[PDB]
Amino acid sequence: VVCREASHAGSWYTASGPQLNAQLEGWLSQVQSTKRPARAIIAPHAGYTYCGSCAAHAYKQVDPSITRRIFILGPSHHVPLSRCALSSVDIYRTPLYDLRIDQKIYGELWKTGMFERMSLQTDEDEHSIEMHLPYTAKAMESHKDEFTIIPVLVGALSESKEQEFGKLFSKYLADPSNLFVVSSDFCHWGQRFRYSYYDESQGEIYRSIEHLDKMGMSIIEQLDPVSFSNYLKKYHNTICGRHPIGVLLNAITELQKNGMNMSFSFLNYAQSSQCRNWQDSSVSYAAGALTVH
Ligand SMILES: [Cu+]
Repeated sequence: VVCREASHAGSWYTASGPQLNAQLEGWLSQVQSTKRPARAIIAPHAGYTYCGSCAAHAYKQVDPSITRRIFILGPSHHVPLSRCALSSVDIYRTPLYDLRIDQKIYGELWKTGMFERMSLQTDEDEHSIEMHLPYTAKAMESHKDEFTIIPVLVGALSESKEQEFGKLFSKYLADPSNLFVVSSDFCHWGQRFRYSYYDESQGEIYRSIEHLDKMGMSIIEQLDPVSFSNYLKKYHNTICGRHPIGVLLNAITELQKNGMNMSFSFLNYAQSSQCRNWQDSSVSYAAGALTVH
């Protein structure tokens, strides 16, 4: 058709509009805005019942009176993708209100030939982008009729491809009217994820997970894509949105080469549970914001 349905409403977040509106409002109430206006954010894409309050720390930094085009870069979980993919529909539906895809930017991005066209089934099967639509619509409701979205599915990008896509999106990141939402959870720890790296010097397992995550968070705060690449090559932390992050980090360094000065700061860290023994498992969530100066 012409609309991507809220395919994960009911399961990953409440399908009731009034209830969803109230939940996001409540999570956003407990956050004080400190990084307005955010040029980019990093936010988790798990179920709202796990990461809702954490993701609110990122969306409170969005200034709806400034932002007009919202890029959402999410990792692919079901489709083999070596590049980036664009949607084939024109509207993304949410229980709050439906979001419009910026046709001008979609034509510019498609005309590069670096992007693939993802089918409607692939679109609705994926959740890494959709989990940010209700939060985006809520934070932008004061200007609900003046903003568009640019969905981008990010595949298994090579380091060179992360740099190429980063330089491409850098021209859009430099626009003050643009916002880049980078979707990622952090450490998936446990036997279910086949990842059990544990540094006993850090104490308990959940403290080792915390130290491992915040090492990667600090590198992001240093805006260093090469150090982030090495950190992933050294510890193999199960950060599922590492490719969108690497794309953003390269976009920042391309802007730094052109005189622009920026600062990224993480604002909330959380874990779905606190692992203490080898039979435990947890997923970490981190919310951060990028500000341009
Ligand atoms: Cu994930």
